[PDB]
Amino acid sequence: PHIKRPMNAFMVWAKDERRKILQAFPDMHNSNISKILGSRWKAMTNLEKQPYYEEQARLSKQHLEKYPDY
Repeated sequence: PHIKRPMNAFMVWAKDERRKILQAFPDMHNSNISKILGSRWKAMTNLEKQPYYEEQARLSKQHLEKYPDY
């Protein structure tokens, strides 16, 4: 949850978008929702990535803040 994984506003917005979609497609597993998210992402507006953007730097800030004696 608070690790420097290769995520981003997309995997950040898509993690809820896939969760928000999986609800609608509880069978659409990763191998499929993946094209959904990445297709829901490009289907966004770029300027609408304001929140999913800072939400990345935050979860990234919550990770390092967690490891002091780095």
